[PDB]
Amino acid sequence: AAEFVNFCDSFNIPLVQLVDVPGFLPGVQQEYGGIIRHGAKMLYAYSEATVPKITVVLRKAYGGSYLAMCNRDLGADAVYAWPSAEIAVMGAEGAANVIFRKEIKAADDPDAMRAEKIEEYQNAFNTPYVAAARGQVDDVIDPADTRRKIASALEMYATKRQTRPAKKHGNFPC
Amino acid sequence: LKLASTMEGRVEQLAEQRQVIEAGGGERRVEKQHSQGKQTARERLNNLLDPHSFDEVGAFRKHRTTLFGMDKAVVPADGVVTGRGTILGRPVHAASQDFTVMGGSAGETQSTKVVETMEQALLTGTPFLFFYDSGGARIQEGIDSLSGYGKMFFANVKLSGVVPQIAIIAGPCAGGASYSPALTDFIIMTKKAHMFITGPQVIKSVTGEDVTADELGGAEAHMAISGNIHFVAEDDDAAELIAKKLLSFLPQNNTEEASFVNPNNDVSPNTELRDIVPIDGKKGYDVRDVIAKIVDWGDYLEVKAGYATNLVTAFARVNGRSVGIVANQPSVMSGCLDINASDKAAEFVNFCDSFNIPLVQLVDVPGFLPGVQQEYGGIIRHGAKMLYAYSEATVPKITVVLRKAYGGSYLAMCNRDLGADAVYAWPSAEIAVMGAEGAANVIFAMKIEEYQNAFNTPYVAAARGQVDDVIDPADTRRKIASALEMYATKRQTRPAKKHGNFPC
Amino acid sequence: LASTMEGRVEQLAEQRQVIEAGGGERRVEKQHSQGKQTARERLNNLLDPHSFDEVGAFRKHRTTLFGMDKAVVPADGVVTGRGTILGRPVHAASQDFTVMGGSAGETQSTKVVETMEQALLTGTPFLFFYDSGGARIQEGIDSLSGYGKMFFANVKLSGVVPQIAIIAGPCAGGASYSPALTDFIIMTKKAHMFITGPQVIKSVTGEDVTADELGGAEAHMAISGNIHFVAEDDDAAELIAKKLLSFLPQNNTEEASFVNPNNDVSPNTELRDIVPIDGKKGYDVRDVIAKIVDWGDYLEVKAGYATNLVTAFARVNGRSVGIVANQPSVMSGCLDINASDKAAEFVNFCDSFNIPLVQLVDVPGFLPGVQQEYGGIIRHGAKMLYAYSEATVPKITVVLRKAYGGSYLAMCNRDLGADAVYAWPSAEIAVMGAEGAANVIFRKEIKAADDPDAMRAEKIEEYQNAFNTPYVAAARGQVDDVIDPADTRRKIASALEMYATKRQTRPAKKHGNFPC
Amino acid sequence: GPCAGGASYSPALTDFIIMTKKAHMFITGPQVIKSVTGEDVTADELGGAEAHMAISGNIHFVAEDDDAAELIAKKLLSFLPQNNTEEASFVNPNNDVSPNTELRDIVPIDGKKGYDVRDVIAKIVDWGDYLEVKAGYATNLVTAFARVNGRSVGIVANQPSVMSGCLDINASDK
Repeated sequence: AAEFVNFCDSFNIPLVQLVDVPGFLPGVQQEYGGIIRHGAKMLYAYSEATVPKITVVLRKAYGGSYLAMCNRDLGADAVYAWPSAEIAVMGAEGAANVIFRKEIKAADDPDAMRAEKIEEYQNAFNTPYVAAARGQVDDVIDPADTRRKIASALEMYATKRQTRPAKKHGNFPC
Repeated sequence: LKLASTMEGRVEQLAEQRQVIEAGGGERRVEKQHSQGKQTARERLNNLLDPHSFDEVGAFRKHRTTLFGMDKAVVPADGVVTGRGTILGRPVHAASQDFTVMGGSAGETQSTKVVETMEQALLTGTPFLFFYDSGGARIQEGIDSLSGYGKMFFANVKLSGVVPQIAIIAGPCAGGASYSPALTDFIIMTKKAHMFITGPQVIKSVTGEDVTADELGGAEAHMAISGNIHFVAEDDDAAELIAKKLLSFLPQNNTEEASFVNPNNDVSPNTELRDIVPIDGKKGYDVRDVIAKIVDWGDYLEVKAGYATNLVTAFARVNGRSVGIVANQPSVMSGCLDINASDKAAEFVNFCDSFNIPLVQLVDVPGFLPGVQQEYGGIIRHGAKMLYAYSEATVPKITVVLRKAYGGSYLAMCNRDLGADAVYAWPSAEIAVMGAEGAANVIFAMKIEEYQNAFNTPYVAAARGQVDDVIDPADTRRKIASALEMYATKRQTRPAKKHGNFPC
Repeated sequence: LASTMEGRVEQLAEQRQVIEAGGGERRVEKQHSQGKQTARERLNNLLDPHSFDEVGAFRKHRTTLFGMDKAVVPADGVVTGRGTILGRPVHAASQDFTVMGGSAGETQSTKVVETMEQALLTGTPFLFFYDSGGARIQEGIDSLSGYGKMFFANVKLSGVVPQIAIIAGPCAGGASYSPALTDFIIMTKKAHMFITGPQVIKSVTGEDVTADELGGAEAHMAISGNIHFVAEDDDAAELIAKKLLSFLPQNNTEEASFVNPNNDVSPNTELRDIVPIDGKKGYDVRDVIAKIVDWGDYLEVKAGYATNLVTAFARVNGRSVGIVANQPSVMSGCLDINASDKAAEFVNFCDSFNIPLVQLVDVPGFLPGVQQEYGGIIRHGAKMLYAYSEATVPKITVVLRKAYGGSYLAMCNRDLGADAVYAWPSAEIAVMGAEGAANVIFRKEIKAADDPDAMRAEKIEEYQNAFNTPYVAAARGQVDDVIDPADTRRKIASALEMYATKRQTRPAKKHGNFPC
Repeated sequence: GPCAGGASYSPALTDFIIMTKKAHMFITGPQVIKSVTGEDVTADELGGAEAHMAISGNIHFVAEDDDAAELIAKKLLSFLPQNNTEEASFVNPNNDVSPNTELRDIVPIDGKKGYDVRDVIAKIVDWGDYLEVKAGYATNLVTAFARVNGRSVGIVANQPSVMSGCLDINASDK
């Protein structure tokens, strides 16, 4: 991803992201292989890129892997969420289990409470509407309009002129 | 909070409130932090910065989140202490994550305080240092915590190559939070810290592997295996010392060359250098002994000392000037360059170039590490990083060929074609497109010697202009010193571009 | 939510329709009953059909105190996005008065700033319809910070992309500073604007004033000098916005696209008769303007403010030009504090956006008056000299008649950088009127003359002929040529054509010190 | 001395006008004004230094005479750089930034009570030294040059003791 992003940026080619990522691949070898410095390349490439960057979240958009797919914080000029978009810092189930660990354990009926808290977390953070509420996405869109949304964003950002701090070059992760 | 009734009373109330904020998560949690051999967030800043230089921003800054108990949670400084101070009189900006406050979780506002501090560093052209100590995202804040990380990552990249960024991992650094340190220039990790993208729980649940936090991402793991960090520190005290030593070699920002420090202007011959490199190619040595006799006071700060030890990268000084030394380590894997060493060198070269630090190469490389996994691991694209970094670099590049300099690995060590400004060959230098045998073997009882003398002697390299001179090893320091003096005014023009295509 | 994508898509349409309904049926009917369009109708009418691409319809405030935690505030009261106007990409914002009175929510201001930043980033104009009862008190300092961010953004965009403010409802308190920081304010007769309202003013000063008298469109136009166009209603404001925009480039890197050029520059002998030879007689300088600009078309700026000076956008051979002309039919064409501001602002704006400046000069001096001195005519008139001196666009000056002292310099003569200066045969460039001059320099001679009256007339005529004819101005090089009024359009057109490739630079500086 | 008519515009275009009490300035003089408007005003009431300072807002310093004007010019110049490429040279730096508890008492807790903001300024600037600009115009706002650790700084401060510290048209220009 990083090499492609860097190249496109070098030659003024806009970048369009289609996101459906559940996170980074769990594995001792991913960690020992330096996923930290390798994954950082995507964050660096997108953060450094100044060509128009358009992102469409199709479905899953979890943690750092969603940031790596260039969200607004990484400079995406336009971000759209399909109704199935699930941008989240963590799944509702896992989040509810931790947040309400105590409440659930001590509850007379854990199952009812847990499911209760999960749906609560789910609706509080992980729907397209919350991502839109926070401005993380420009709009929640009908999947059928995706081409138009991207096309319109590309047309408006065809005149994008973005400044970067002066430097010989940043320090691209190795 | 209701304001007091008198100004003196409000001043007392202010001091009381500030003491509360400064208490972080409380005596118990602070004692817990201490019992773990860790300093608190504020102690770290106090030990890192010059006495009383810490000017804090946002002590009273508070999260704005309200869901899932945040509305009633008291979270001092939102878990991060940020501000400006000086290190040896040099202005710097810093952040120090407070694990005692909600486990140092990345609150939205917390990340915002950090980004703001970073923007300040960028705005004023000063270094930025960050002590990381966090249990991860603040799940209670959902996507707000997530967005905070994004803003921080973008900021790390914005400051990249503009002002030095040093990360100090002194506790947990769980999850994507780790990408921030990855985006800074140097990570100093203590033996009490751990870092990873996916933790043991998820790794166990998903892959069935049950490993500990330390085995997965302890300091030793990141240094030797992962290649993620640049220094391992015994504890916070040592990390702070390293941070200061490291910073001493760096300029405040990319518009300056680092200030000279305790220059040793003596460049007289040192015959000791003639004896470190064995005339017998089969015998190795510690290239750092060569470095030690070349640099001022024999002082150097080795970067990534425990990673890809077949290649040494270290900051040192010549006549007080910071320089970056890249040297093949013949005592490890025969000094062969490999995937990991290529990354180690490239990152160092790129960084030095970004901050106007001249690069000094000590060459003794037989070639790249032969191996199927090296090819399958992409030695082609990884090794290309060295060629790219050096070819792209415009700082003075001084290369001394100590012994072996074979094929592509020699080019990767920055010869004149890659822009080295001065290249010197020791009497033991063996610059070859290929070794005497194998070359004659391929070209042709009967020829190896004929080939060896016709191409691989220091004098042939000199005859072709590939080295400027063949030198008495004892004069290495003076030749490097003189070259650095002359090229201190080097102004090399490069084609305009947003950036080149650095190999991944 | 729904189980199928189709279901979720219908759910999305339903929720969007709810957001678009704003404050609801009754509040919308109330808005309409007040002769006002809704926030969404305004964008739908300003922008090319269906071109509006909305950002943040689902954006929500994050504030929770004092009811905000439960309040449903659609789009946080501002509709923002991009669209096109005659195919030109533009960014726009439209405050929704039906949503919490269009109060300036923190998130609302952020949405506006974000849109402004997009306009800056893409180099497109930014238009904003204001309709707000004020700060969102429930959000306290968060609403306050929102305003600061907006003001900083208006300044950031200033001189980079044109900013057009359309006040189409209330715009109370400090909120008014945003429009003040844009380039042009078009205010409808339904709107009101002021820093301090009638209530506070009464409580504090005892002064009795209605909202309409204090901050209605007419008061701002004619008295305060705060706005550029008065619109009958939203439909008219929308037409004005488009008309104004048609003269402007997308940003400061371009010159405005030519529109419907009339390339004919035939003489028009009627021009010889508009300006009376009799200096004590006036005329409407717009009659001169009408005969020299393409199709007689011009859009006067601040038409109802300081009418002693006319500033208007027009075209010559299709090219946008800014015309600055003294109005002899008003206050004898004297410049004064207000006209100085009116002129300087227009000159400064045209310069920022590469619009040539054409001056039609007939000025006898500055308005005499103790309040003109006390009001600081020195520092205000200096604004014209500064704006013209700093300006680098082509500056073409035609001296129709009087051009006295500093007022003439303020109308951009050659010394202030005019690239071409033409004098009609009636031009009277003088450091001082002949009568005043002769009475001063020949005071002793006239007084000691046998016939002081004949002597004065003789000296006045001598001074007049020695310095104040267009031939002496031409003799000294102050004008390029003395021209037949009938050829004015061609002369101006030709000068604009030759100076179309003018490249002029200024000394490096953050900025000069523009007079306050 | 006199500075009659359009000549006044040159001083208006400079940065600071120091006007002696022996000088007069105006675009139109009392004569012409009397003729055209019938208004009665003396040269001194119309364009003397105090009128320009307090009414018109045209000048920055009122000087008793030439010796005083010369001292003010030197004092003013001492805070300024030679040109826009430099920061003014430091002058007699006072590096003591020890706390001064008196500052806790200058501003009344009672919002209805005013004070002279310059008492606050005097305690925070080097040696209590400051050169007030337009000292007699829009006194509801103070603008003064001073130094902190020898560095020239411009201080803008509301003056609660004048019109409750409200900003107004004139103070905004000032």
